[PDB]
Amino acid sequence: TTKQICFADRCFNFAFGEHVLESVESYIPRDEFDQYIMISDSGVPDSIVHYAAEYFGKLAPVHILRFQGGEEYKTLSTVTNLQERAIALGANRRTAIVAVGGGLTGNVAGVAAGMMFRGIALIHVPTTFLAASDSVLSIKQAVNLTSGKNLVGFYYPPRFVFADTRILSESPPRQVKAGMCELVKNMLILENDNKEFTEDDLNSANVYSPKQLETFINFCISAKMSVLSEDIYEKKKGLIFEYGHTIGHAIELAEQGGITHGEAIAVGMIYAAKIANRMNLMPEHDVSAHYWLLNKIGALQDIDPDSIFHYLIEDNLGMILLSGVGKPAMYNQTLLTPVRKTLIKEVIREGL
Amino acid sequence: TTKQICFADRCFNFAFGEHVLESVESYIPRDEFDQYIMISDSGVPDSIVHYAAEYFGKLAPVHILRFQGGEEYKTLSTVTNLQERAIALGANRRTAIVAVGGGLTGNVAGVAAGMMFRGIALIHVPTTFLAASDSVLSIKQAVNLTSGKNLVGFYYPPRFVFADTRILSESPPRQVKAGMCELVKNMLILKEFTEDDLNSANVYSPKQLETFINFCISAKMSVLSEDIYEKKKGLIFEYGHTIGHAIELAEQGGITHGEAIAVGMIYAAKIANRMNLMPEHDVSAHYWLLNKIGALQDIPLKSDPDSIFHYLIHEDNLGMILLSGVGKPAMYNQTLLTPVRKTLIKEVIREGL
Ligand SMILES: O=S([O-])[O-]
Ligand SMILES: O=S([O-])[O-]
Ligand SMILES: [Co+2]
Ligand SMILES: [Co+2]
Ligand SMILES: [Co+2]
Ligand SMILES: [Co+2]
Repeated sequence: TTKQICFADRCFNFAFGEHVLESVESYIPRDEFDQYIMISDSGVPDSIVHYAAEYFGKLAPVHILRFQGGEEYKTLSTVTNLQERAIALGANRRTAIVAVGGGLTGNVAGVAAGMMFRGIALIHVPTTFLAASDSVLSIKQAVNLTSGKNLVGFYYPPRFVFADTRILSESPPRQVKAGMCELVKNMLILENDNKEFTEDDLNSANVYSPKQLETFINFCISAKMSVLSEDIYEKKKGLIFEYGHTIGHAIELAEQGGITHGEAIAVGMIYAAKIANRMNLMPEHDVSAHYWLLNKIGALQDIDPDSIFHYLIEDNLGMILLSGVGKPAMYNQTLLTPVRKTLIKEVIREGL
Repeated sequence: TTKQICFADRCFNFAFGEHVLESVESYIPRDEFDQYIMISDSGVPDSIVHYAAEYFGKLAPVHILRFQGGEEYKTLSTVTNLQERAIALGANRRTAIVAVGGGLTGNVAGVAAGMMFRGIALIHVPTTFLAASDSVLSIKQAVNLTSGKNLVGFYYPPRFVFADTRILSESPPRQVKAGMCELVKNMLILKEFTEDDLNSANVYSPKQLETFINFCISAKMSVLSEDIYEKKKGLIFEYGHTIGHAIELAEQGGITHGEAIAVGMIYAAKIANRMNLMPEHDVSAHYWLLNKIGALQDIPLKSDPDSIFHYLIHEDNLGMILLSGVGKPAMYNQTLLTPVRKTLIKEVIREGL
């Protein structure tokens, strides 16, 4: 399948299906770029990197640049190093950066492509379900600073995106689950009575066929772009995709790598549902709907309050809340509702 | 004086006059920012930095951050270090970055502000005539790689610009001249003053500089308001820069950017005339205007033509921005880039001036 993705006036074609790379020659004219710099962090399977290089090499010369994976290396220093090497290889304004890997690779290659000559073509080849169904449907780019995660970056759109569903269907279950957590998030914050799948199609083992993931990806494209096509910087209505992230982010940090971003956001939504309830916004029934749906994908399986609350850090803190399933709660014509710090800490204390 | 400058829908106020900072409060609202992080490379006079910190401090807490000046330090590494220090001082989205200095500081602070939290406020306080009348009238930001200058960067507009003309009128004549060369360029490619107000000593009153600044704003923005990336009609501001930049590099710092561009313009005019595109009377106009600001007087040209050729090309044609006459750009294939035989370029570089 191929969908046109537009962020304001900047669009790109997103192809996703089995062996999509075996057809890059049908989406990209051979005269478009004169070279491809393939960037992939070490945590990415070589077989995939070499597989992708073989097909892009049919359009023009390909040069593979690998770098040390890990959140500790996602820095401007790594970007600079990749840029220096890209230039030594003869990179120019006709060269295209091909990011093959997950979210970490996407961000590093994204910042690199956005700064070279003040901006060259970025091509995403997502190897994880989270990157293919969520991060690739966002033009935010960023790397870390010694003092914080993703504190430096900017907005930069890609020119092409290719997601191989065969590769995705063979990625580990837990990694697939992290993306499914964000999909359930889309189901909770948006109203949609016309999906190509039901909750009966969700499984806790998180093992799907190529076609089943294709359907999931198609659903996320429709969900996010129905909003982000206009709110390109995700500062208005786009803030809705931040559901579960306020406390989720803090929990993710507190666990120090023990849980995925998806699992953290899942617990974050539940805590957000309870909070909305304690504040007279959301009926208890909708709270249960959060547990029910998340258990269907086994989000709460592989899962200190003071620690969590510390990372989180006036008596109030803004949160994206819902009055009910598919119904975001507004405040001053904004999606940010001020919430009592003492209430947030109490809910975190009660737990799941 | 205050002028509203707009690159497409991104606008900012540019105030300039004597002690414009001493009245910053009437230019910026009290609750606009909760903190000001002053960035200034080491080559900038301490008196100016502390002077600017005193007045911005009347609006909110001010922290001064310095860094090693010099082209060697205009890198992403230097930017990263400034970003870490700003964070350690509690920088946030309500914080404003104040760049006090010339082009070097402008670019370093610019890249820093543009990336923090994916973009925070950038305020320029140009300390050189060249920065105040030309570089801050461009939203290009960039730093260098070990393999090339300005290879990494992006486009990022400021929120406010303040040019204290008292400070500018006390800056060194050779510094003033470099910006004056760009002002002459503007006069040739496209005012409240005449050629009579130009002097070769390059010493001017705050008032005269205010008039020059107004002219440059009006001239550049008449084109850049729409060509924000300077990739089309905006290429006209590269006049004299094709060979000029090669010469500047070849001289390794012996000559200022302005001086290099002045020589580059003389060469472009001769080339335009030799290609039957520009009358001799127009060529002479170039020497006349440039001699009034004493741009061709000194010029310690030491490098050899081969070195200049090398930095210039590292095919029998190179593209140049040429004129058919004073104020009349030469168009080619609906572009401002006219193909020029290497033959003519090497000849003019070899003969000098
Ligand atoms: O975590 S969101 O619900 O503010
Ligand atoms: O240097 S400009 O005249 O091409
Ligand atoms: Co997320
Ligand atoms: Co400077
Ligand atoms: Co210049
Ligand atoms: Co230009």
